[PDB]
Amino acid sequence: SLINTKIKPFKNQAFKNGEFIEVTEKDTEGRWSVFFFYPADFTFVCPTELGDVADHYEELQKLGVDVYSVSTDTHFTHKAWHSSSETIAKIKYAMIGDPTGALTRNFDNMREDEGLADRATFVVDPQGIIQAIEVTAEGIGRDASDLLRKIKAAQYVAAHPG
Amino acid sequence: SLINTKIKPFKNQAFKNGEFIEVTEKDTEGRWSVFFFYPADFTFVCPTELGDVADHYEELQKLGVDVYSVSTDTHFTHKAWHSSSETIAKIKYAMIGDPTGALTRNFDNMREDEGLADRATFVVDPQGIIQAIEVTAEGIGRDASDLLRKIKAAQYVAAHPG
Amino acid sequence: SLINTKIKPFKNQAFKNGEFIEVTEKDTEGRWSVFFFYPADFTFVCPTELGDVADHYEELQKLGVDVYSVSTDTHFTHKAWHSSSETIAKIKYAMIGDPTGALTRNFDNMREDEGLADRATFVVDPQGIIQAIEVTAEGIGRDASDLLRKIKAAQYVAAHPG
Amino acid sequence: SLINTKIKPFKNQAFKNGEFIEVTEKDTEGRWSVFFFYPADFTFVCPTELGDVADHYEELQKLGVDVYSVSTDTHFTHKAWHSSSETIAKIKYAMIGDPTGALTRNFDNMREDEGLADRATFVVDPQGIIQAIEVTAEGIGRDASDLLRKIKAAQYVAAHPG
Amino acid sequence: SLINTKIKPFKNQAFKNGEFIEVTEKDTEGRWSVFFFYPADFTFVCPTELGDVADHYEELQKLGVDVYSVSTDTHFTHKAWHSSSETIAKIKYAMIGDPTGALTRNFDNMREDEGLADRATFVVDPQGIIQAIEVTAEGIGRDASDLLRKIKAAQYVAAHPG
Amino acid sequence: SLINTKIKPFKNQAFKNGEFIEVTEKDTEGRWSVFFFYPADFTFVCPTELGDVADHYEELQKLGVDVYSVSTDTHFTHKAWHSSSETIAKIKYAMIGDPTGALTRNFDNMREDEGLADRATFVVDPQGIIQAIEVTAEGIGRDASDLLRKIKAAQYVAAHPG
Amino acid sequence: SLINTKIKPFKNQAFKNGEFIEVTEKDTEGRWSVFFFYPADFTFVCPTELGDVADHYEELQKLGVDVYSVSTDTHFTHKAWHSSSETIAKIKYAMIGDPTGALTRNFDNMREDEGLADRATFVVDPQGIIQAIEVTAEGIGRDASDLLRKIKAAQYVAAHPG
Amino acid sequence: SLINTKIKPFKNQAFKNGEFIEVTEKDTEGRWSVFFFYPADFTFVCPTELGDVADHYEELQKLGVDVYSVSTDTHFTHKAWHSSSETIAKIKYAMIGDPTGALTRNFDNMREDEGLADRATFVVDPQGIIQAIEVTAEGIGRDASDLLRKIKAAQYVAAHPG
Amino acid sequence: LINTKIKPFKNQAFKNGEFIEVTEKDTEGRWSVFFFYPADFTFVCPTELGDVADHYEELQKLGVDVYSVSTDTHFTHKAWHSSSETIAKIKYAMIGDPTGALTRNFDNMREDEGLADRATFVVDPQGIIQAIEVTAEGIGRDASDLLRKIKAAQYVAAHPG
Amino acid sequence: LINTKIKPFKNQAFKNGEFIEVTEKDTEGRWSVFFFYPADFTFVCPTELGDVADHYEELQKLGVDVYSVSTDTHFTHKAWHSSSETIAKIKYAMIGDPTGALTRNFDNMREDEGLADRATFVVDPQGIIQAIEVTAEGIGRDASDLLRKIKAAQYVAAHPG
Repeated sequence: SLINTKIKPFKNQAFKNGEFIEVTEKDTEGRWSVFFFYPADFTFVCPTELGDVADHYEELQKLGVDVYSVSTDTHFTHKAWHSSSETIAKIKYAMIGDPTGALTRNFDNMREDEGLADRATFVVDPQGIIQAIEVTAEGIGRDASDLLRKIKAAQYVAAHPG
Repeated sequence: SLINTKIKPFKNQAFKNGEFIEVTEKDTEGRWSVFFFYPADFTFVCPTELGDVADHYEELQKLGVDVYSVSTDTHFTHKAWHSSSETIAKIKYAMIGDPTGALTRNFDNMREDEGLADRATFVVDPQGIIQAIEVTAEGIGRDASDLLRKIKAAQYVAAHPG
Repeated sequence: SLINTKIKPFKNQAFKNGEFIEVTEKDTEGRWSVFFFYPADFTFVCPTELGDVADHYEELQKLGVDVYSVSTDTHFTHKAWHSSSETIAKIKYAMIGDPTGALTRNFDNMREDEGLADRATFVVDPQGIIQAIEVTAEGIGRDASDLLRKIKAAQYVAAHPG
Repeated sequence: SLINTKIKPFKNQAFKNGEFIEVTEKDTEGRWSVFFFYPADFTFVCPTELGDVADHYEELQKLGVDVYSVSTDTHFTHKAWHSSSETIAKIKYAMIGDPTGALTRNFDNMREDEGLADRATFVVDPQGIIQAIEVTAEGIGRDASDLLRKIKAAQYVAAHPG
Repeated sequence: SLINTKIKPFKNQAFKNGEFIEVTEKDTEGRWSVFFFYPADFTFVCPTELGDVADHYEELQKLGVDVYSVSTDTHFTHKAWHSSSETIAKIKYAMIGDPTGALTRNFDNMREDEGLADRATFVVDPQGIIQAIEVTAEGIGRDASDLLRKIKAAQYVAAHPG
Repeated sequence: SLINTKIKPFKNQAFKNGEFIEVTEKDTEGRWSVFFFYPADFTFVCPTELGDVADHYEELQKLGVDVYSVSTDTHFTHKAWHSSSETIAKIKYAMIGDPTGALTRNFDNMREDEGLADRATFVVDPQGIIQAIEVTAEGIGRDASDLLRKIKAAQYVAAHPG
Repeated sequence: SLINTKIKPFKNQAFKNGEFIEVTEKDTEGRWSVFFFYPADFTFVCPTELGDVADHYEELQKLGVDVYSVSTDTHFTHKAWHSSSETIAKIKYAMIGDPTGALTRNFDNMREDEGLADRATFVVDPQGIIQAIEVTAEGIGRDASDLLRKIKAAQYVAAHPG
Repeated sequence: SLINTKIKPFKNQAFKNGEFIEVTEKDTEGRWSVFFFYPADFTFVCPTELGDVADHYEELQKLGVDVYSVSTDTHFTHKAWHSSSETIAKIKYAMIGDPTGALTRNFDNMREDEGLADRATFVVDPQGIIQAIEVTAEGIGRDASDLLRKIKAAQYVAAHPG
Repeated sequence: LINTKIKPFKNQAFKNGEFIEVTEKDTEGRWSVFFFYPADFTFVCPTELGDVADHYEELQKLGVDVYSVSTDTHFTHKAWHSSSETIAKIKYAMIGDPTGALTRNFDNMREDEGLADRATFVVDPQGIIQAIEVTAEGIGRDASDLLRKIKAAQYVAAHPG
Repeated sequence: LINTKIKPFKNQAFKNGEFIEVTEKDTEGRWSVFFFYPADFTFVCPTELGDVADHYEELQKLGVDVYSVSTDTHFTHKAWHSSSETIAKIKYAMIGDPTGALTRNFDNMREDEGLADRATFVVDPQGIIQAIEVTAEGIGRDASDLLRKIKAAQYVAAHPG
């Protein structure tokens, strides 16, 4: 699958704490990154998954992990949504917009018939190698705590080969 | 160009004051239709172009003309925008979501670069034949009156062939 | 569509009050241009659409805008029409002949069925980028004022990007 | 070449004595037809060639020959030209318009780089078989009297095989 | 992705509590299934992941869940391993051999250059639809507890749409 | 058409007043040329057409015009015919044999199913440009007088552009 | 090689003692045939070859062997050559004319760059099978007596197989 | 047949008396090699074949003949099988593991629908040429003594050509 | 080609003084050994061919059959059989394959020489290739190892599992 | 193939007791007769081959050369030459063509039999095919008519026009 492969290049606008930033594969370099994809902003689904992440952001920032949530929504939408849902408001990590689906497709995570990304979370090590993958159907939640457990395990393994 | 061609079939989710509805080309047969494409919801630009159309919904509706505004945003976002923006709130016409970009592409009006539609308006007669096309860049705005003048001309030209 | 694309190179014969001239895309570089396509010369329809443009040549010329009307008629016919019709006589802008239909086809505006161009107008900025497209069927006419409004908007949008 | 081959189908609007008629291969059936192509109406070339034909029309109509002059000009133009040049005014035969070049191309007589027909005259017998062909460069005239001489010879041969 | 897609047909031999049986896609029809893939039998990594799952085999069984561990080893090798390791001896669920690697490739889970399946688990509903995916690199264990949670969650979402 | 196009390279053997020579496109460079094609030597049709041209061979010679009669017969056959017929014996111009049929096909003048050239004459200027074409079916003679007229006319138009 | 292959269908005009006839593969069915190809009529080379065959034609006809000399000249030229040469005059067998070159090509015997057939003789049996395929370059003659020997030899082998 | 062809490059892991090693075509260059393929480790069939080869391995090593038994099982399984079977235990030659199936396919010896190699032995000389390609179906055994005879015979022919 | 079914073929050949035709049908319902070699009448020793000769009466009693094959015609085999004493011992069909079709069916052609490689194929009653044996020049085939494979093949056919 | 230049080739063959290699170069600068036949050792009469034998000393005195060809190997030709009395008279090179390349160069292959058709080709010193003669079985080639064509070909080479 995509496991154990290096992420592909990319150029996306995002929303992070009030300001609009731009992101590329360059920023992922040397760092541990988590790409958290979800289908769409402003739906009626519980914004709970993204909240769990936000709730563990401080703990992740401590581990030296960057988080990018991704939807095929424009970064503009992320802004308006970040100031509507009280859950979303808690988000301090970058909220990437992928209206061209290019980032989503780089990760083979596009629901082609919907123009929306699937619920998938990727863990990329400092070298750009995808080390953990998780995808679920609408409705099956992703545990932010299991995500942490794996980020730690990944790093331990990166340092204790064999 | 698409001038004088029949519209390709489609099926998209829409927001029509309160209710989500499914629109297809089947809904357009028999009526005069107007497809008002635009870049995106929740942008910092002026929702003027869309609001103005609402200002004439009275007349248009009188003229047996329906209005389908289209963006590659999901109908979920349209709803959250409709009831979060003054001008957007005036809209009583169906607000189509085209996250797959298929409707947009049938109208050859996609910024493959951004994943957003361009500022374009289409007049479709009851037979589904495009009678008028209008496309402008960011900044040059569309004029609601000019649109109505055309629709009237279009309706008239139909009455007295050649 | 051709919106936001650069015009393809061309070389056609034209009539400009008295003189026959050769126009190319080289003539359009640096200026704002307007390509006014129409079906044919000597038709029993109303030369109104063309005459009106002349009515605004004053201003347009002020705005540093040139006008190239185009039909798949030869420049010979344009001359015989210019000095045989009142309204046509007001024309001080270059009248292009496109008997090969190449210019028309670069603008994807040909009725392959008839060998005549469709009622379409194009606004091209100094870089050769189409900024506004307008196409209507027989009967629905184009409005000279609306055209000027766009050109002004187009010129302005250029001045203060985004 | 095209000699001795049957003409291909066609549908063209024409101008004949004030009224606009339509022509097809059907009308050529059972009759002797002469397709007289020329480049363009309203030029500065001497309209003399078409005049010679007109001058012998009565004599040809007596022989049971139909004449169709053809230019890639619209039948509309033929009308306005028939009432401008005093020579053209003499024309009693149908003046076909071939703005789609389809008729011109059926006879392999299109100057593709110009969108105009070449100076060619074809003689089609009652069965649709091309029996005489003549093409000349701009400037070399066609003798209407030689055309007659050949139409007669054609018919004599049609009746005196071997 | 493979999320929300239907598992493909397959036919493999497996070892299940002392005996050899055949398993196909038809045995999963109507039940919930877990496809647990690992690289190889008899390696030196701790068989903790497969032990975890054995410990919960009763929970999953009460829940109408079938477990299938999969490696590209033969079923003969599984039978043997089931006797070497005390951990592997707890396993009561079916151990599928996949030497042809077809079942593994169906799940796009093959490390092609090693001919071994990656560490990936798939939760499949009674309709053969993949509702959850989990894949990790060597060293990053998979918790049988998190899998149970996700399974209950999937069973819940299938019986409480909203 | 072939009108106004350049003749192609060719190399054939010919009979010219008692001797055999070679003719190529290089012998036409710088001169006016007439390529007179006929179906076959020794048939029963009257050799009037080739006699006509012989009668005017002096006119054409004074005018700087070369005559080349062409058939798909060999040059040996031409030499012989030049003795059978009294008419053919008048011929002083070159008689080209074209058994390979290449010269004939260059002029797109081959009756493929008979392997004989059609009755066609080509007038070529000193630059190798075809200025006049004449083709007739069997029985319809070609007048050497009309050919002279056209030639003078061509020579005139080349030295009096307008 | 064409040895041992069935001759192909053909239809040519020929000159046989006084008049013109049509020969096809049908005429050869049931008989033994000699197809005698030669380059050209009226050349300067003595018709010894054709004459020797002529001398043995009574014998050949006894053996039930039909003869067809072939060249790319027309039957017209054969007639003229026949009634103008001592040797050719003796010929009482059909002289096929092959100006389209099809028959010559059927026997793959064309000198393409000359448009003339090569000096080749083919013996064809009643079933249409080529049994002797003597071919020689210019200058290397053929012997009628040797031809007769081969025909007798072939006729014998057909009577006494193996 | 692969007889008389050079073996292809490969790189596999193997189990050779106690530890794991890497074997490539390089290791075979300059030596005589026996590639002994078999379906699978731990199956129920007695390892008589592998054991007989083991019995004659001292003799084979005298003759300078290297042995590599191969199966699609991993080297891990070979180790476990080796230290768990009387017969397998005797083996002192390298036991190659071919889970990707590449080596097996190199020798076109794969039972594709089973993912297991067929029972085939290949004798390869110092230059890499296959000199004896014994292959048998399941049940049809192989004799080590006969293998030794062939190797001696092959070694002789290399010393005494022709 | 191991475990595949032989293809259809039609060649001329020789068998004890007379000419016959051999097709897959002759192998249909029978057991067979297709023994390919490069060429009749060469300076190389017909050892292999004489070898297979001796066990022929025995193979025949097993309903088993032998067909030697080369790209020489059947006519040449008849000549060789009545000239080389080793070859004269042959009582099995000597197939001629001048078009190379039979040889290529078994993917056993040296394209650069128009000759078949030294290769033995054991085909069961259902036409499946089981005991295949191919060796380079100078490496001999033990008419004894072949027989062992044939009996093994028959035993497995009769006693699966 | 009339009036075309022969192609390059490399085959093994026999010539008076020993083996040699023949290529187009051997024909380069020489005159040649390529005489194809179906097969050595068949029941058909080697009449044609014995025929060409007799004029060989004569052809040789004309710097002319003869190469008989079949898809049999050179080894088989050596056997046939030392077995058939007719064949024993042969002193010209007997080319072996088991791959069929030489035969196919001259477009003279019976693909369905892997054997060359009965066909004679006369090739001049520049390698151009002039006197080509091909006949079906039973129709003989007159070693006399061939010679006549060879001399005619030499005469024309020496005296154009």
